[PDB]
Amino acid sequence: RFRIFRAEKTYAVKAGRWYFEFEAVTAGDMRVGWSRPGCQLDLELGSDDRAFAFDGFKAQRWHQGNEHYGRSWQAGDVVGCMVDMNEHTMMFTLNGEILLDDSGSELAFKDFDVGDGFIPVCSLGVAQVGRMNFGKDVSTLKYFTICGLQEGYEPFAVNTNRDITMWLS
Ligand SMILES: [K+]
Repeated sequence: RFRIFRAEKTYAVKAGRWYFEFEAVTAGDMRVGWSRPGCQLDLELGSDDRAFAFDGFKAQRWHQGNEHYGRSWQAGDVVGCMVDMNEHTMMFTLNGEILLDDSGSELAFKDFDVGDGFIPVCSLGVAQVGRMNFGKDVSTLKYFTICGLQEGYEPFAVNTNRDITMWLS
């Protein structure tokens, strides 16, 4: 079966600009993007409203269906995943280069509802190897300084270092 990896749902982002990387170690059937929290992702990623995904196998963008977008990865390529939760846009880079849809737009997805926010997600097909890097050690990100850093995006790990919550009785 397919393996779905997702950030812990308690770390979903509802504002700000966020970045993570996905290394396609193999070059086959994998998808990577942003998932709504607490939803069940038993379907193919982004076939419904539960996620927004880049399919680097077939060069498609997936949200409530598919359209051509970007280009396919080669083994060892790194996808950068960016979400601006205030402008309601998502962008992807492949080895630092911004991917475009057929209209020439860099907005992979736009005008989406914030809802309960988003967490990084990826799906790996049979025998596929793909690694999400949230950048806890920012120096392990490969393309953040090329595209992401100057644009004001924060590594997703910045939102996951806190492990304590507080409330008033
Ligand atoms: K943590």
